[PDB]
Amino acid sequence: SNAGMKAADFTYVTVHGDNSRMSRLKAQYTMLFFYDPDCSNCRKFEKLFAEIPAFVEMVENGTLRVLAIYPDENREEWATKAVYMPQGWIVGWNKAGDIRTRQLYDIRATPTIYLLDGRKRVILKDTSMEQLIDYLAT
Repeated sequence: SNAGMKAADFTYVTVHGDNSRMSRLKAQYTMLFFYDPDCSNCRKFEKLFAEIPAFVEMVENGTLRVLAIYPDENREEWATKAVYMPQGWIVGWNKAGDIRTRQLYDIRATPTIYLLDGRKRVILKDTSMEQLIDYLAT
């Protein structure tokens, strides 16, 4: 979805078998993290994120929810690796497949990151680490 818009809603499953809708995840901020289980760029972002203490603290307290979502079809590889994803992140697979089939987000590459606010409005679209830090630390 475009900046300024209500982020498109979708369902997902986690490895612990909970199915939910994104919109049902309450938090002051939601970061969506579109990733692939085989993606060195995803790993590096994941690694850097954990060494920004403000980010780790907002994650711990629940101020910033990370919803890491795999949108493609390799469910086996996804599951194997989900267990290594950053502690505290919700890690989900769009089992319904509608993110791709309806093109709900323009996932140009992995990772693609969106920041959503309290109403699930898109406040940063397809953004970067620099822009996040700057926005969430000012």
